[PDB]
Amino acid sequence: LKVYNSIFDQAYEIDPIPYFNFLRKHDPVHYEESIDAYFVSKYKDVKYILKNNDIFNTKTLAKRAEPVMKDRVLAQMSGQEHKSKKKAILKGMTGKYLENLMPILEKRTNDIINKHIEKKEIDIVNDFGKVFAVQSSMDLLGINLENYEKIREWHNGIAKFITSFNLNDEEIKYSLECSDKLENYLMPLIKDRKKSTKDDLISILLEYKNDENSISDTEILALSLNVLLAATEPVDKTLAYLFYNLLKNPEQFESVKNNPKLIKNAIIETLRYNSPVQLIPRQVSKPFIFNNTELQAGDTVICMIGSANRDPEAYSNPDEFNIHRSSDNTSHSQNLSFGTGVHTCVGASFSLIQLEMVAILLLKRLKNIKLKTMEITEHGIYTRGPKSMVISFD
Ligand code: HEM
Ligand SMILES: c1ccc2c3c([nH]c2c1)CNCC3
Repeated sequence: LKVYNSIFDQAYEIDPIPYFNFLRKHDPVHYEESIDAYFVSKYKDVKYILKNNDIFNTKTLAKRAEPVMKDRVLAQMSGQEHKSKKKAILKGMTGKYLENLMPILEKRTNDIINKHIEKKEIDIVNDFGKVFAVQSSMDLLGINLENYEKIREWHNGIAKFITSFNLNDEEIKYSLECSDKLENYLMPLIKDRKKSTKDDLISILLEYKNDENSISDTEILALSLNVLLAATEPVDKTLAYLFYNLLKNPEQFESVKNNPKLIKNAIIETLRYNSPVQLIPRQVSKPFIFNNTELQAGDTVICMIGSANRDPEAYSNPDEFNIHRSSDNTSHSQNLSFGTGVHTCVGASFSLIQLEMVAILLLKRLKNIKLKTMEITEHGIYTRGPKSMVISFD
């Protein structure tokens, strides 16, 4: 082997930060033969890749996502189609749809809190976040909460297919079974929704028109599964990371309590510091070179969002959690936790709003919060988060 530091070394998933530092400095466009892809670790190169959709396109997501999405996902689209359908999805989490949704998500949040408040402790990952995330996503889409437990199971199986690189044949078949079950559950709901429209995102997709042409039913399912997958996975992770980092920095935690407005900045810093979506793949459409590393048409580049967001060329003291960062005082950049360019996260504004509502309610109702999980264990290299994050309260 010419190089000996691999993304797939056991040590990387345990703690990738030393890998970030090594790759940015000594191998910014790093080849991994096991998946025939290059890993891009620097902020400047990640930004360039994401801002140039013509040179680095999203056709990678066709083999990595479509087998379980059952049809085309928003990432695969381009031009006016991508723009119009992205705008249709944003409609479901803005305007009056957002005004109606937020009280519901408040209800979801207080219902979970009410289930745990007498135990004087709660696992932000396993008690709150995993439950809230999938319920919030079902509410956004318009899915009734009766079967949220199975929805979570099937979601986990589909997400594993998207976030994994070396799945065995029994893992693949299970993920596909999960995909079939979710489709078998959702297709009827789309059918009933179109004969009796409501004010949810599934109804938006059914009523969308592009020159009198309606979206096919399987595409509505794929877009619905895209939103379910996309909206669930990062929520539990980011909420856990947020309270963990605050509790591990008590002065910053006290600052958030005194000035509640700082919560938004704490969420943004959390997303930068512990990027829950770690990797964004792209396919190279033509010969290209970064530094002196040559890329050919058809090659795969994988942006390392966490590494970029800790690039010393973009942030001063990048490996320190600091909610008071700002371009008004040092080095500070716009983080890439939501991506950038054409395919930047449609859910970004909603996510920030939803996460602020939950954080404020947790701080309001759980008094004198204390950390019990003194040391987190993180899992995942594509999406990443703590396994557990238990807090205690009065
Ligand atoms: C903390 C929460 C979230 C984070 C960190 C996050 C992160 C990201 C990133 C990094 C991308 C770019 C992917 C790429 O360029 O290939 C993306 C895209 C996307 N996200 Fe999110 N996301 C979050 C929440 C959400 C939510 C709540 C929704 C929907 C309700 C959503 C739906 C989407 C969609 C549809 C895209 C594709 C955008 C496009 O192709 O134009 N995400 N997200
Ligand atoms: C794989 C697993 C999860 C995700 C999410 C996005 N892409 C993914 C790929 C973008 N939206 C946020 C969630």
